[PDB]
Amino acid sequence: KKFPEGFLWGAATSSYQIEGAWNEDGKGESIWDRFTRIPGKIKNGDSGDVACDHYHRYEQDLDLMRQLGLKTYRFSIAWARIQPDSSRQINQRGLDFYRRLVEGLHKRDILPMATLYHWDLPQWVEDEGGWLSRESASRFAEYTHALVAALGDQIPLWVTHNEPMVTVWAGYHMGLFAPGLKDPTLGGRVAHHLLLSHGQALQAFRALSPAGSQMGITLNFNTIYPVSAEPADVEAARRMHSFQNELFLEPLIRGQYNQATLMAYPNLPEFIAPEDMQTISAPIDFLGVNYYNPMRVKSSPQPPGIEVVQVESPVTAMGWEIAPEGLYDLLMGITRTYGKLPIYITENGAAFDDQPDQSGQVNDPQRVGYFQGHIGAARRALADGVDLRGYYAWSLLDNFEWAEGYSKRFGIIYVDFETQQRTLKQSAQWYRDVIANNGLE
Repeated sequence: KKFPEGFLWGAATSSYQIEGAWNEDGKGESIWDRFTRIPGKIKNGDSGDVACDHYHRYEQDLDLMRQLGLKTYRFSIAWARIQPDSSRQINQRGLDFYRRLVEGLHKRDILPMATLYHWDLPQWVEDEGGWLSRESASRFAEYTHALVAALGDQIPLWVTHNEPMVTVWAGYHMGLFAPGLKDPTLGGRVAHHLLLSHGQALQAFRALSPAGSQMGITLNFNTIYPVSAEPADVEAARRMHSFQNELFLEPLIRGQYNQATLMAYPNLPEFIAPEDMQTISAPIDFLGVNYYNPMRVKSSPQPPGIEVVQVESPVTAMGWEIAPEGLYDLLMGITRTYGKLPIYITENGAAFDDQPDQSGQVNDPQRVGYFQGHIGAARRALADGVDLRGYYAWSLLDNFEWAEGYSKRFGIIYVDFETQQRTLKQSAQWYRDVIANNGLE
């Protein structure tokens, strides 16, 4: 029941969601600073201007990580702190923050995992076309080269992108996230440039070859189950799996786009230059997996022939179905289809309505139950042949949940956003025990 000796138990955050200090120390505007100034885009008119004030309070947060016994901590780097503007010059204050963070993690025997892109693109890159422009892949490789030259052999695990599917769908299909475009026909072009950027960043990492360091990419998935045993539902579920879950894995591992992807974006081949699929599919050291919930699908007569069916219970405060077997099935499916490559679960967690009691304690037994089921499913996957190397709870801290603002709390540590006081929730106390036992009770 114990996990393997050396298994990496961690927790995760991202830069826009926790840092604040949005206009301090020379930091440039990101697309999410601009996006959050748009009236109507964010619940309650919330922004990441202050968030958890972690840029200033990072030493308090380092000590909370040490109190839990974390073996590793996943954060993202704010590109706009590093290259604030179109001169491309490096901001040394911004780079120094991440150096001090990484030095503090090592001082406490916590292994850094850094995500280079967790959605907060600098507005200057957006001004030069953002992910619609092929040239943004070269900007992202230059940013990667600067960070890996500066910190490579101090950060043993690097991730290029976080959730490129969400950037495509939310950022360009639906306009729900920055930069707010609403043109489904752009998705393939954007997906290709996100992939190309990962490939070019990976080439820059291999050329630097930092000692003891590894690089991968983080993808999110929703395990697909048909609503019935009927052939049409089974077919719709297979088609939805290929698109929803394999749009990025198929080119990353096999160097081709799948048929569901090419049908969805018929103009995709126009963006593919002769060396691009080889660049995109060069070998990664590990895959980061983000998982929260499955999707349940049925066939429809209306295009596009697929309907996602909503589930009313059991759900989190996001309305996301709780089904830990979806994590087991996702991990086994990736491993059988694409081979036994190293995997880290780089996000898994849940939002519930947390409230301090009269005594000031935050007891979140539903969140405990979510982790108990999901960590158990991940252990079964590992026993059944998945090369699972670590698990990162989303999130270390309650934080800015994008268009939901501060209405949704995913932390194992409660944050009072008025006073910045942090309180370990029951789930953090429980997870400390899991880490110390190297497994469930």
